[PDB]
Amino acid sequence: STGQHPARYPGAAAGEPTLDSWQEPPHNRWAFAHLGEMVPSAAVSRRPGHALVRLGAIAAQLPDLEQRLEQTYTDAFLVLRGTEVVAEYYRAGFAPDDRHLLMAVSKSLCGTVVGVLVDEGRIDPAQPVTEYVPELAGSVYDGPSVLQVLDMQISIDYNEDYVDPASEVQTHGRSAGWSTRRHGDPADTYEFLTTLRGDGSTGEFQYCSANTDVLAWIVERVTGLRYVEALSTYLWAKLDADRDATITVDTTGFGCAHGGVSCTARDLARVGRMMLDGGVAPRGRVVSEDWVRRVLAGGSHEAMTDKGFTNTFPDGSYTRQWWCTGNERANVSGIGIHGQNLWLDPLTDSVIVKLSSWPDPYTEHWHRLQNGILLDVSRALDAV
Amino acid sequence: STGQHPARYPGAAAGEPTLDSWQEPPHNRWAFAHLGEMVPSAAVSRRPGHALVRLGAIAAQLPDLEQRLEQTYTDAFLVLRGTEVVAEYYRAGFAPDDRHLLMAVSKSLCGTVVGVLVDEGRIDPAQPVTEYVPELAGSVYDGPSVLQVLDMQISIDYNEDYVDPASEVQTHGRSAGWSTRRHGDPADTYEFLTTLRGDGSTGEFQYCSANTDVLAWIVERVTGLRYVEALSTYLWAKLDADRDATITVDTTGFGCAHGGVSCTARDLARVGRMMLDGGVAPRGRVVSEDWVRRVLAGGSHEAMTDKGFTNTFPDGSYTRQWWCTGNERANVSGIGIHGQNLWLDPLTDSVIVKLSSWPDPYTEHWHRLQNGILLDVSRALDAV
Ligand SMILES: NCCCCCC(=O)NCCCCCC(=O)O
Ligand SMILES: NCCCCCC(=O)NCCCCCC(=O)O
Repeated sequence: STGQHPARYPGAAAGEPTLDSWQEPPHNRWAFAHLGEMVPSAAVSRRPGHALVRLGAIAAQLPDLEQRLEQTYTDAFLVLRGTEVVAEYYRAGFAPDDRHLLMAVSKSLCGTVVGVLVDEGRIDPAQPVTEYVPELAGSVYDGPSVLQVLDMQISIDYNEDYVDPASEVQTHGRSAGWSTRRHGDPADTYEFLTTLRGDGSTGEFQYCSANTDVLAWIVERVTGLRYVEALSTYLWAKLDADRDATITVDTTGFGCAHGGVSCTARDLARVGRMMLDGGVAPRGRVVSEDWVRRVLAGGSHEAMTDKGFTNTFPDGSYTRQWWCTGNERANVSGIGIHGQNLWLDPLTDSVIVKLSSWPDPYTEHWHRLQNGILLDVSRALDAV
Repeated sequence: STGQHPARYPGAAAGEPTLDSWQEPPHNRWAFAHLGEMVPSAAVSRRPGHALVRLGAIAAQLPDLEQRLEQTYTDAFLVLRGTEVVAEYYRAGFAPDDRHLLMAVSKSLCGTVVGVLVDEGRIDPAQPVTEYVPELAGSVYDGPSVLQVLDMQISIDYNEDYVDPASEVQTHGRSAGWSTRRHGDPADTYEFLTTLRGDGSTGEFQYCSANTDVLAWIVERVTGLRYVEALSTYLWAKLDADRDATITVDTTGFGCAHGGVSCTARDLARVGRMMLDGGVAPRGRVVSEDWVRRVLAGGSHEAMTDKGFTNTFPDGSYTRQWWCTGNERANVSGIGIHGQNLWLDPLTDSVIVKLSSWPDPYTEHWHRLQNGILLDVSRALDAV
């Protein structure tokens, strides 16, 4: 068993409703107001073919930028310098206020929610995961600290290969409802997480999407809120965002913390703005100055042995669900496959959002091009 | 085979993407911007316990109205007199701008889209369904006219029993993605519709949700648009609505025309306002004066043999996806199970929206109470 989880609605039985029960009482009072959480659904637009190009005062320094964005399958691109939007691009067919899947940029949002609860003293990063989720006893998460989950420093038998059909990340996806279930698959994400094993070693970076969903599980046990609600209460609702975000949910209503958030480019930039404002958002403080400082400082360099990342960023690292380049600008970024970045450039007090759809989840080729653009744009923002 | 259908995106292969392919190119450029159409998803609120009660100047005439609304499991209630909102109620936990499933009030929206295309001469109601959807040859829809589909005057072996697990409406639901698929089930709604049979007789009213999805299929073949887009272009985008509507979609992206639309109470009222404005919406004409006149006039009384409806409304009838009471006020209503009404009161130039979640889909008990409220409210709007 995976223990207590936040009910889908007040008074709901465990795991209710399902796809087969949402029409029945008492579930239907909730379900009729939230049907998209149960059944795939399309928007019917209240509004009645060409790219929107407003690259502003970086266009002069980067004359070929639009072509570079097209070449990296850019859907939305936005540069926020201070509080001002100084450059924007949206491909034909993608509206400025359309939402876009964040993939693992989602992780950086989850880490932020954890940070809030650390500030409140409700989570102690030094404590074992099992202090908050006892039911992970006997799994690879039995022993490691919450900080080691935050920093992805746990050795896990989990192949995070995004193309291999046999990998654990595929099984993770089926458990999350991202793909069709196979016979024998875990019922939900919680169950899937309890199946994970490892050799027991910690301290070396291993990127694993399971870690983030463990963090969200911790958030749920500490707050009693569905992760979907926690993400709103502790982060999204404080941003004064233009639109709601969305997040995929599995059959229990558990939001896919590791990869399933969608939002507008402009609203994602508000998260970066909060980070560069020492953790304060328009409607109140989100996380502490100390938490932000620790994110910007980076993780242990020794732990970071991922040659892909370090080939580009020799002094790079990872902490608290953020990638830290350790470059001369000390850039830090949320990163998702197929070209998603929430990129922070503290030197110029700027945030760059790039949301894309590369044909491949991740290759050195796309990595090189994507980071080349983000660095060139950052530098174009420097005083001259 | 069910023939040509509108592609999910420009250039998409038939039936693509599926739950198992949306992450792959070329699908992912579209899917990353529309993931809720593939995977169940929750809203993450941008906004940070008690009912909202603003019953205005009908409260005096109906002092017990709030209790009557509670007793009929009312989630949202709104009265529009002319252009003015004169009464509103929303239950605790349901916000004024929350969306609510319409169930078969959805049908009246679909009929409106058909009406637009009849006005344009792109659909001739006198023509057989097969003039527009040849692939329905050999089915119960081989022979009947489009008008007979609009008026639900086709005898079909289809048990529209909302509680019986064995009924065709359940199989319809599985084909639409509302419930878990069983082995042997049709792949999608189009395929399901082609399996339907009947004795060949027409002319007598038989309420059947399959009819509305046939109408949406016709709309798609005539316009080349996904029904989701047709519903927006021909209706929703002309209303100047506060919010997008949503509609559930099956595995091909086909919107559930018969039951799957959700929207706010205030926005649904804009549809009624359009009907009482002779078919004109704020952003342009939706349907012709003649179409609206024919809806308000009612269908053939002889055809209406449903004792449930006629027990309450002896002179009642059905036409063009609207229920017509034939009462002394000539009230006409869209109706959905569990207590959804888009109720028109032309006498007072008023629209009443009631969106509910009765524990039962439909019983004489709820029917009596619901119609009692709508009639009392209508009468309270009369000059005195
Ligand atoms: N199919 C599920 C996908 C879950 C999201 C995974 C994701 O976005 N991962 C980001 C990996 C970035 C790697 C950065 C680097 O190695 O340089
Ligand atoms: N489980 C799928 C439900 C599809 C919607 C059906 C629906 O809303 N039907 C309305 C029936 C109204 C009957 C009115 C009357 O008989 O008085």
